[PDB]
Amino acid sequence: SNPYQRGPNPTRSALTADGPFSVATYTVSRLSVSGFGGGVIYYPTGTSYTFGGIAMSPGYTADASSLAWLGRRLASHGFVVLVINTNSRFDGPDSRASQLSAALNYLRESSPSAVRARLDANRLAVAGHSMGGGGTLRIAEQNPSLKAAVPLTPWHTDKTFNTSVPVLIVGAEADTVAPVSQHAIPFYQNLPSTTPKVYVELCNASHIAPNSNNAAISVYTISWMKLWVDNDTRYRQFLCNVNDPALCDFRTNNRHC
Ligand code: NA
Repeated sequence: SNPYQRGPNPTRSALTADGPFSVATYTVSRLSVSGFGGGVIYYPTGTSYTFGGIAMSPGYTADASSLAWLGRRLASHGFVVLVINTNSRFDGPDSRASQLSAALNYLRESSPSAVRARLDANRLAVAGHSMGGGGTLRIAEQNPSLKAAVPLTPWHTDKTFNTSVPVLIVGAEADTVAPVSQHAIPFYQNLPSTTPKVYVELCNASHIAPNSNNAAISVYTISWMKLWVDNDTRYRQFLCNVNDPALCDFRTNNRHC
């Protein structure tokens, strides 16, 4: 049952560290691609399987190296992950959406053959930090063929996204760049009530929390990607009946349980 199932039955511990797949990396040079600023692909190796893909955007003024840990973390749990650089580090959220869109096409059509051979391009998802998270919401609304969207400490001036793509948002309690009351929470509460949606808020975290190894971000991102990109119900346990001391708020419409 479930052709997309990969890796062992999960434990909470296992989801806070790199997973069972060896990871290869490929550098996409900035000038080799029109449509986005290049980036790094983290993808499984030593294996005959194919896996879903994820395009992931860094935040305002940031480089792809800022999410390198999470690009590696997700790939080692069984995903082909492209962390982009933006055409300009000053690009806003909707520009970032367009570049994720280009990056997804690139993964499908133009990435190296060793990458393409590991990818099932029928199963794609998006994630992003800050302004990259605002881009993540925009593209989920523009392109509902995406399997999941994970905005991290997201920023956008538009507060309503009418998308059917399952969304999990990570807010940071002490975030002063994109305050959760202005940004993350309105995004959560304005998504359609028929869309599977989860909001998690990190206790005592600021806007830079996604920029380094973070256990909660690791668990909830892996779990959401696994549940929706791989249809993997072994991961519902981390997302249902949640009682997590790391969190200072949790909201859900419970469609995923
Ligand atoms: Na709080």
